[PDB]
Amino acid sequence: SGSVIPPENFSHVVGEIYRSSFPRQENFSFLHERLKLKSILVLIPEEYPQENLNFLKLTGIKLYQVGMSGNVNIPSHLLTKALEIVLNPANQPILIHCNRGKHRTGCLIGCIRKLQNWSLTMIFDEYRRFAFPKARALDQQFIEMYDDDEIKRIASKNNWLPLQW
Repeated sequence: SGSVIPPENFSHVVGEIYRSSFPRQENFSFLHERLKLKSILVLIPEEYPQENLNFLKLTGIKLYQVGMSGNVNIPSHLLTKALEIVLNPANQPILIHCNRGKHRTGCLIGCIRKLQNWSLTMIFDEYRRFAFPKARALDQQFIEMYDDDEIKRIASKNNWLPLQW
């Protein structure tokens, strides 16, 4: 029958953190009835579409928004702000998405893997699997350069680490 339809490029990340492309109406029942989301973090600065907003009104799912340029640069302070949102267990289950779930989403998640102390080899390889065919050197460069001292200091204080599978 194939009535369940996750958004393109959807996947679990860790714990109750998810990633995907921009959800469409036919994805709503999966996000709500199966993932049972509490929040969504959108990574593009544009206005959330009305149909998606209506979905949020109907379900009670809260929207967070950290608008990263869709040019390019992703400043460190936007990554830290996004991490504080998604790592807060009070915001989960949470879905992270941008337009296609490849670049801006991939950059943020790579920073999550860095907090999990993954090797850069496997972080970039996971990024490229989701980003194919448009893997960007810059997204990986941002991951490699991101100074995670602050968010780790914030995270340890709350006892969010280690992230739980």
